[PDB]
Amino acid sequence: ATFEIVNRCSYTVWAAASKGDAALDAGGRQLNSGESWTINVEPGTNGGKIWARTDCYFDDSGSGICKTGDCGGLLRCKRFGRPPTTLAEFSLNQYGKDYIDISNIKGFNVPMDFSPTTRGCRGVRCAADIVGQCPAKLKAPGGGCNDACTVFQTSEYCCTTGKCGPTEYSRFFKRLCPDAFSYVLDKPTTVTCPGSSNYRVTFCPTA
Repeated sequence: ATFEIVNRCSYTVWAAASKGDAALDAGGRQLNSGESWTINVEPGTNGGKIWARTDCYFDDSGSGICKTGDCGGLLRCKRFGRPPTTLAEFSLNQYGKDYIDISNIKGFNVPMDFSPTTRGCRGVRCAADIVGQCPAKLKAPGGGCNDACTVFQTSEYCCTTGKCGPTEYSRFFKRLCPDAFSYVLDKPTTVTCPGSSNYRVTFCPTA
């Protein structure tokens, strides 16, 4: 499957793509404002994620740091990124269908649209100004709006036992972005697409 990753933000981002134990395609790349990078993701990929990283520095070997979304200091991510990270999440070719969502469970750094470029389903978007509106206790000094699990490390926020409810913090993310997951047991906002759809992830889709 192809995923065109487009940076419509006014700032550079370093796109990242991983399934947690491996890179997807090259795993990461710089995208200056306006650039587009198309990756290929193997059919059947389960638990894939794409995200933006901000304010990164890499040396000539691809090693460095980002303030949001760092994946073990690599340009080419093999592993998921450090919160806060708005997440485009997908599982492809799962019993004949693809499944996509956006999640704020690991916080928010950059606004996002995640849409099919092929027939048969709708996109999802979280493009509100969550960083600007972030509750004071969730603001990341490093940049972005942390989720409450990251900040407070409680069973309730992290849904450790599987029985957690919404919270004042999850409700903030849900108010700003109804169409993204705000906590682990949120009412799902997953979209079912035809198996082997192709997609576009756009950072800063609006404004």
